[PDB]
Amino acid sequence: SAEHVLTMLNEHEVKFVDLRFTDTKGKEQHVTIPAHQVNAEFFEEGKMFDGSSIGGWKGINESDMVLMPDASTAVIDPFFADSTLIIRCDILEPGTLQGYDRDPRSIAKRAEDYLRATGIADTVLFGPEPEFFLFDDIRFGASISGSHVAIDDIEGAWNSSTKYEGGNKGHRPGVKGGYFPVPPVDSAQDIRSEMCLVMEQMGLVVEAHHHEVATAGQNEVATRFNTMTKKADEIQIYKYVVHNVAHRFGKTATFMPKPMFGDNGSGMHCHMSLAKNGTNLFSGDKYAGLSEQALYYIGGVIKHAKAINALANPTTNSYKRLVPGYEAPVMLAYSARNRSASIRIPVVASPKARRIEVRFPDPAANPYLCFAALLMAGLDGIKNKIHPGEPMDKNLYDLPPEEAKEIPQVAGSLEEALNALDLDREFLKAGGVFTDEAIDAYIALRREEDDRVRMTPHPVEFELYYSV
Amino acid sequence: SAEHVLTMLNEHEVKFVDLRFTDTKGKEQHVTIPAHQVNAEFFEEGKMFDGSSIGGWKGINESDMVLMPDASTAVIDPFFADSTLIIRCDILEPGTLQGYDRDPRSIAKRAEDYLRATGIADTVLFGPEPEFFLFDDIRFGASISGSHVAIDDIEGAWNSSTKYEGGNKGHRPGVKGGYFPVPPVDSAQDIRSEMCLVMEQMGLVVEAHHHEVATAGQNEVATRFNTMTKKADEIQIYKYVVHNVAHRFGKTATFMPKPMFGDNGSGMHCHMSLAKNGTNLFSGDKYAGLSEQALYYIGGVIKHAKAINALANPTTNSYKRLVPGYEAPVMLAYSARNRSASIRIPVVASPKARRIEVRFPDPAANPYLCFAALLMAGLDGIKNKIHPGEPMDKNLYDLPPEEAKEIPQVAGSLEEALNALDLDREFLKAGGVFTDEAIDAYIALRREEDDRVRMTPHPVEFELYYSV
Amino acid sequence: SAEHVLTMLNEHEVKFVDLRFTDTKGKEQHVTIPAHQVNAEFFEEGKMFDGSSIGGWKGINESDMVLMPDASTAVIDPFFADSTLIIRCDILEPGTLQGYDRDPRSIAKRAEDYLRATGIADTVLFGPEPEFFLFDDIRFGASISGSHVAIDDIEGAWNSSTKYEGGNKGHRPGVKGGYFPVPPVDSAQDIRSEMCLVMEQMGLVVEAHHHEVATAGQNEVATRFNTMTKKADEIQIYKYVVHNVAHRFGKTATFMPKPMFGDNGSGMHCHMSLAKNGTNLFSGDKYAGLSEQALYYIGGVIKHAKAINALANPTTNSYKRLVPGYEAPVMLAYSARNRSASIRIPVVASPKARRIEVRFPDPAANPYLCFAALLMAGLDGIKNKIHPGEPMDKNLYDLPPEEAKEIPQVAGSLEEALNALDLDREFLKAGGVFTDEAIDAYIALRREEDDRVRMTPHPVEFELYYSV
Ligand SMILES: [Mn+2]
Ligand SMILES: [Mn+2]
Ligand SMILES: [Mn+2]
Ligand SMILES: [Mn+2]
Ligand SMILES: [Mn+2]
Ligand SMILES: [Mn+2]
Repeated sequence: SAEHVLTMLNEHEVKFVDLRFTDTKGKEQHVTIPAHQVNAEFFEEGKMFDGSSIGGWKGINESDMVLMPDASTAVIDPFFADSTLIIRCDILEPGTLQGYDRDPRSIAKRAEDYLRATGIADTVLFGPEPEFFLFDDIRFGASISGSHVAIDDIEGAWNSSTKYEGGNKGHRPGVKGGYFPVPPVDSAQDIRSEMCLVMEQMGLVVEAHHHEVATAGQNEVATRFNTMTKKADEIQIYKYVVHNVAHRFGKTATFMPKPMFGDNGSGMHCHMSLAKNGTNLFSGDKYAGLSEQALYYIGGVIKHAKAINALANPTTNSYKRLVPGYEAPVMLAYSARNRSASIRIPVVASPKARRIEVRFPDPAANPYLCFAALLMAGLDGIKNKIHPGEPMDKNLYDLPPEEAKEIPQVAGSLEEALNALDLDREFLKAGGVFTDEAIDAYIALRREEDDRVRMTPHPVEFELYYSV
Repeated sequence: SAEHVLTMLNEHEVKFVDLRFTDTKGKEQHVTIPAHQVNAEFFEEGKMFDGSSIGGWKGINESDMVLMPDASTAVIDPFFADSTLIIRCDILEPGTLQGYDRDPRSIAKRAEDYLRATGIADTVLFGPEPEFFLFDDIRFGASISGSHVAIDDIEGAWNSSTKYEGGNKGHRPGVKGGYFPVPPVDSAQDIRSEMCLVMEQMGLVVEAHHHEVATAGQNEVATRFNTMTKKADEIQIYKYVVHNVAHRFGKTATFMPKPMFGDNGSGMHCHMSLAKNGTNLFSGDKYAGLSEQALYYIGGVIKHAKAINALANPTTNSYKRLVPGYEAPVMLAYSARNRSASIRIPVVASPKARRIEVRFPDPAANPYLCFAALLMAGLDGIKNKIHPGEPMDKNLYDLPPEEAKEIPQVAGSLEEALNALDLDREFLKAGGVFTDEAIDAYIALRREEDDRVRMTPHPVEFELYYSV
Repeated sequence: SAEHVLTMLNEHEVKFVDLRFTDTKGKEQHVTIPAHQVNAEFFEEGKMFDGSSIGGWKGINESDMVLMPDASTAVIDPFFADSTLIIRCDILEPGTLQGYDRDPRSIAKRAEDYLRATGIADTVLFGPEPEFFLFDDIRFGASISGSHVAIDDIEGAWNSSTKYEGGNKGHRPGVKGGYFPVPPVDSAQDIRSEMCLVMEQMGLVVEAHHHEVATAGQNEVATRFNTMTKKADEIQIYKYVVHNVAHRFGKTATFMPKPMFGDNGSGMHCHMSLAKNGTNLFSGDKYAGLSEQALYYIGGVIKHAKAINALANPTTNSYKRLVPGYEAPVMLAYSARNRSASIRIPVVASPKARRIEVRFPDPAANPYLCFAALLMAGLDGIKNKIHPGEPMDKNLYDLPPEEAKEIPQVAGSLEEALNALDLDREFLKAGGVFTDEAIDAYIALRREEDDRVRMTPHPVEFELYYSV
């Protein structure tokens, strides 16, 4: 409670309260309040600001539900003490609820709590596995006359030839080969190790950290599962902390899905399962443990896969990863292997923890929308029948056409994905977790970027198309 | 009191007494006195210097009413201790009052206290919201042969492509998109956070701080309302502190209204309302809460809007912001939304705090003249009837002409504004708060600049006009 | 004739036909035709292209009246022979006349020939005196982050200190002091001398050339008077030739009115008078020779001075010259001296050549519109009475106000000028020489620039307004 927060305020001295607070149709935002100003009223009626990022015609002020005054903590990082204390959207206003043209954290719950009003179960766990890139210099720009971008970080093969002064020292990981190889070679740990400490400090639980697979600083930190609304918001920290230590160390950290080509572009796998009492109705018999229930879920996703990836796969870049691999998970099936397969029902053991890993989502989504939409579907499957059918176990590769061609795809390609969502509306819209707007506005946004991207001619195009 | 100041002097040791003291037809000034020299006499008869900035023919020495020996405090910043202790203009001389060709702080009060002698009420509150820019390097010059200016600060999009050495690190806010996004991206807080601490240290009350919306370091710090004379003079500190920490941090801070084009040029919104006993006669029923009274005010402004913006909208730059937007508040109406609308009657709640936000004024005015003139009018409306009519609620945009054309404008453009004031004299002149001179001198000044500006040919003109 | 042109074609071999042809609401344009393609049909039905520069909604092709197939000549400059052969606008189309949203050369004549249908006289002579600047390097640009421009040319004082290698050699003209001083000091002649040769080669008649008064390459070449339509179009060459030799020599030539500040920005004085048979009804008795007739003219201008300078004084820069001088001709009176006075009735001798010099117009106008509008007015004065009153002979300077203040001004300042024209319509509109459109479109254009100019903040503004 506040009574509490209240102490904490003195527990630590603190002044100011901020970093991470609102968070856009896109991601993260803050405002800073002098230490005083906090006080119940504050806790009970909020504070309010207005529009900007989704909003039309004048003055729609929005209450800032100083909230989840639980989701409150001392941010390491800022200078002088201060309780980073999220806010539950802007609630609305006098009605007091869905922030204008969103309230991502809201939608979260509508979803969440809505779930609860079905009975399909009682609690939904989400355990996302977001990877990120840690490089040294990131320069880029674009303009009438040209366009470009360059990435560098001691590591990333490329750099060997590179001259230094303390000079080369040459231990580094070559293209898809950043594979937990011990140090000299490992840009470093201390950055990860460190990120954990703070991650936990901030309040998440770390499960292991390590180097992913990419020539130039692909790093992954894992974090114990939660409840959509919580976990989603944990991603929000998970991120803030990375960005920051990373930067505090000397690097830039980036959750882009495909910074470079011919390497590995981080992706956010999401593991999930709902439970009733202390029973995860995702379990049972029938295929890899699991159960009827689950299957409708496996159903749900697969059904609106496209609309979802419009939600959990934005900015164009998203899809430069979601390029047909074999490695790359673009198939809409489930397996326990035979990847390529976008739904993995990991082995299990204790039914106690039987789940679903839908990997395709990329570190770029508001865990809020994404999770929501994941769930939202999952259960409309769980809901009206809907049935997986069989798992893959027969990797992609089949007389390419040979209906392997026929085979359902992960909606590779924004515009496309954007579309789906325009049509799928429904299963989202259901419960209230998702207004037409919300949906609209959302689309409407991603739309612009999609444009800026295609109107701007690409370096490669010259490569191939120039001298014609 | 002095008796007091007197202690404080020993309370702290201190030597010297200065920083911020007089303040021009334009803004801020000081002189330093060895610690001794202070002593009653001093408190009672002042100290005096002379002319320079407004003054004609020899020797008009002016008493320096060592005053508001309340408005006294230890300046952090200067080296060795010293009580920055304003001065109430130069009083005059033997008459002892309106400093030659001004006494901005005086005018303030004439106004203020004059207000009091009407009965329209007892106390006028002003709560300005001044925004400012925080950049790294500011180079410019002009001369027969050429002219120019360049601005830079890690942030401001432009800089991505830019090479560094610790190198890029690329998190920064792109054009109208400095929107409280959390750190990596936020040049930084510590500068704001910090500014608050000192702001309060200096004696103001902070209400929240944050990043405004502009590619390259638009920062805003908010401060609790006051009494014209006090608040006005608080702006005087609000400024000194910004300028200084900002500089002490490594940046230049600038209250110019439109440093760059296609971004956001800070503006000083001013919220106001007068009260009688502990009753703000600005309240009631009839439109958005409010009351008859208020309306005449809404009247007053609107009436002499032009003359006012001549006062609260100088240096040419002022108007490069006051360019017809839709966003930009150049309409002379009131709304509670439908911005574009230069008078916003914010929602309210407790009639306890019902007000008027007239946004158009820019961080560039002597809060003194500005506030004064704001008020001065406000009540001549409040005074002889004068009536708003209806609010907007129908944003600008109407068959441009379609009398939307007809519609009253915020006097966009200095010369113009200058003019108004030449004619409006009156409502200012009334009470004594404003001599012909004052007015004259004032005009007369802004005049020159306006000239230097138009005689000097502009980079763009070459753009477009050169090859003809 | 064509029959002719026809020879000329063989007289010289030539292939191609082009340089200078159409010419915008602004100034000059061409298209190149293979030598063949010319042939009567061509001469009789033209060639046609379409829109771009003034044009709305699709496809309005415009005939190109291969015309004034008189106004035809071998362009020195282009590579391979070619008959630069103007075109009489695009005529229209099937109607065949006023080019879409103009036909500047057309308007010219409507005017001209319209004149003829009044009887006020038979022929109007125009003898403009356009000055231009000849510099070495011209760099400038503007953009979110900054703006600027730099000018240089051995000459322009500034350069003395400048180091060279063949090194300094120091003879050059210091600020308002480029005054026919003999060579070492005179950037050079050969550029002028040369320009003459070609000017005549192109077909104009040179009367004398020399250095005007400005530190850095102000050059003037004079050319014998003509008929609006002819002379106007002569300016069109006068220009092309300058631009070109100038460039061919090693310099950039610029007809901007005020490239630099505190120097002299070229201006196009225009001398005029109409005649009946071989009698210039501008003569007589009554003031400085002259005659009733003239006076109504002197009237006409003075009457719509503002609207005219909107026509013969564009791009903003225009007015940085038309800044109140005493030297500077912004007064609306006539004198034979007492300059400051925008209308000079030069001494005379032979009534044979008695005229009117209205100096204010600047090298920047389509001689077409300008001349037209000059005339167009001139005679609406000549027309319905309208009367000068007395000449100045009492330079500006009179208790500034002392109604010297009262005194009619040269409409200094675009927006303003723009306006006038919006209202003055009439006297233009009269005859058909000027459609509402034409007028509209015109305005509408200058409008944009005027904007780009004021929205973009100015180097100086930082000078003065920054540290506030
Ligand atoms: Mn991984
Ligand atoms: Mn995984
Ligand atoms: Mn603001
Ligand atoms: Mn405001
Ligand atoms: Mn001359
Ligand atoms: Mn002349």
